[PDB]
Amino acid sequence: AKETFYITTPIYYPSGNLHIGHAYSTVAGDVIARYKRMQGYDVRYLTGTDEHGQKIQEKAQKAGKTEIEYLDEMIAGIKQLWAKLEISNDDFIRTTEERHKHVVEQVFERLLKQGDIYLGEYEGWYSVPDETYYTESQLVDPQYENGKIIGGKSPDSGHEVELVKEESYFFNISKYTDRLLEFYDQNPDFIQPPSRKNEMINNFIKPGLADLAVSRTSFNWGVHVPSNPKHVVYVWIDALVNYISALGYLSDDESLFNKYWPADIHLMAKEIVRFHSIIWPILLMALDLPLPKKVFAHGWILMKDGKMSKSKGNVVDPNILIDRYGLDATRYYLMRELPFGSDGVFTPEAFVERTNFDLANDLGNLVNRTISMVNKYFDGELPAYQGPLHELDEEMEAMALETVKSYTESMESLQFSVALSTVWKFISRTNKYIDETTPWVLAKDDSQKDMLGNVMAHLVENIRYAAVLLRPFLTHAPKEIFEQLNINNPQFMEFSSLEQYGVLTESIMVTGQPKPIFP
Ligand SMILES: COc1cc(C)c(Oc2cc(NCc3nc4ccccc4[nH]3)nc(N3CCN(C(C)=O)CC3)n2)cc1OC
Ligand SMILES: Nc1ncnc2c1ncn2[C@@H]1O[C@H](COP(=O)(O)OP(=O)(O)OP(=O)(O)O)[C@@H](O)[C@H]1O
Ligand SMILES: [Mg+2]
Ligand SMILES: [Mg+2]
Repeated sequence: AKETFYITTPIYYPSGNLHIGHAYSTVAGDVIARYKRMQGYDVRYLTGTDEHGQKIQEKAQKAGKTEIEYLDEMIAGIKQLWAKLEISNDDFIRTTEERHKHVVEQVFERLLKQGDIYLGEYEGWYSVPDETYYTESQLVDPQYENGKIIGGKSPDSGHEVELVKEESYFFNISKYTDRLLEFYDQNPDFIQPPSRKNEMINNFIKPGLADLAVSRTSFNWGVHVPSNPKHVVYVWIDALVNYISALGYLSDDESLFNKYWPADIHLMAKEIVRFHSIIWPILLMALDLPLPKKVFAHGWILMKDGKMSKSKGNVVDPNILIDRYGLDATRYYLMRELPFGSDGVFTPEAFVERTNFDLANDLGNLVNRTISMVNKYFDGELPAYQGPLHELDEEMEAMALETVKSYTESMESLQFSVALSTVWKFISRTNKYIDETTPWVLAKDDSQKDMLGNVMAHLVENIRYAAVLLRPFLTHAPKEIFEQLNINNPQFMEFSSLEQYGVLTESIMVTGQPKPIFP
């Protein structure tokens, strides 16, 4: 059978609208999923929403809605967005779904029964502004009273923190320290880029791991602990187990779980890598479950001030971009302009340039010039490929194959912007091939009709290569290109058809009414 490949996004918190930062992760995951499907994997791609907690209670109440009314509306918007982006997710996990809650309940109860979790008191320091709790250890201007240790202000804002003490269950994660370090050693590529890992061990594991406060008593919107129902499961166990609950772990049908777990890649931005690289594998060990193969953290989309986030008032709505500039444009920009192991600032200027120059101009004009010439010189009848008949053809055919090879290396290493620039070098060279061969000159000489046909055949085959290579990235352009070229054989749309240049062995009638590929 096809090897399985399981990839996930984080589960986003719908306390406000999603922005291009969220779209970035989901489009990236989509490209990987689509690429892997084309490579012959049995793929499952998951995304979803983290729905519990006090903030959701608050948002719902201020809106005059129940928690579930509020959430249903938010999730409808999110699902619409992924539909609009043509995301190929196989499922969408909501933490309010029973399939999820049941796992949260069972995992918590199991860890209690095992003795990994025990009752105590959480002690933290809350800043209203930052919606963030801090430890005593990380407060700025720490105030003391004997002890103490009695107050201070946030390292982010400088706002005055307030003491929170409440009963909480603790997970003794430090027991697993040695096993976790052994795991890192056995799996050197578990944390990508490698930069992220060395921050993990130094900043967090060395001291190291404090018991993890895994429940709270101070809010009701969440999964209640069956054996102690005044406790609600806090974020750690609730949100993390989505990756296995969605697969029907501990349900009456665990077949997806038995197939796809462990995840091949968990994708995210850097601020949650620690949760996925430390807490998550430790929870899995406590559950005697295999660990994920790779945690991949991409960079941040920034604005002038700086990381894009709702609280900063600096967001760009992916709906607005898609509506104004088109889907291919929006997806192309996200994957080409930034990318993974780098942070990058969004600007509208860079967006329109990136997409006008590369898509409409380079690729769009290439396709339209080619089809126009086939209609003009051959009345629509594209001559079959024969061989490298022009003096430029041998080297260009070589370039086609090298393009595929380089592309593949880049895709395997998740360097999508490099993969894209490599495709564009080939698109650009194909436009140059028109300039160099001067088809119009060949069209004046009846003895050159065979050569003219050859030039046309090379243009179309080059275009076909680009189209196939772009299938993971662009969901509109490739299909449209095949349609206008009237390439119907589904095999000619797949990676295997790029192994030997010159696949088109029959005459084809291209469209007599070519129209712009973009937007
Ligand atoms: C699998 O994807 C994901 C998994 C996890 C762990 C993520 O990190 C989250 C999610 C989250 N979601 C909000 C939330 N609150 C909840 C309460 C109960 C139950 C669920 C809750 N969710 N919150 C936090 N926090 C809370 C605040 N905090 C401090 C120190 O003040 C620590 C980091 N960190 C994010 C994910 O994706 C974005
Ligand atoms: N600016 C961004 N750049 C890249 N990815 C982002 C960005 N913002 C959100 N994401 C994606 O969504 C996930 C959660 O982001 P983050 O922790 O910023 O939460 P948020 O939804 O912005 O809420 P908050 O209001 O707490 O910041 C990230 O790990 C990443 O997958
Ligand atoms: Mg497998
Ligand atoms: Mg944010």
